[PDB]
Amino acid sequence: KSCPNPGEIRNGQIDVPGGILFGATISFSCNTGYKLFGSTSSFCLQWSDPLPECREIYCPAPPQIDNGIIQGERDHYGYRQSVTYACNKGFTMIGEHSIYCTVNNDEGEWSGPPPECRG
Repeated sequence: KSCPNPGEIRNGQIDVPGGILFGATISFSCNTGYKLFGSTSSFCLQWSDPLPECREIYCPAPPQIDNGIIQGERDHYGYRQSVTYACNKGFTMIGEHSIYCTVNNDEGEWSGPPPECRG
């Protein structure tokens, strides 16, 4: 009375604490920087729910600043990825030099607010 092999989830992982026999449940998760999409767990009643997906969390485009630019700005930003600011000729930077893309509640949000350039 045993269930089919869970299989596998790209960029995520199937957890199996109590076997896969009748009554056992498998849980699902994803690698940091990704958020699960679909059933968060399947129960061996043949499994109850089908396998979910792991989609990558992205941070919205970084903010721009006055009298300041972003060095080599890419298209997308994932977990741990960072953006770096530099003040223009004649200005001095206040605040932090660079912000990092984070993952909050399966939503990519930037570490903090962009720095400021003063004269």
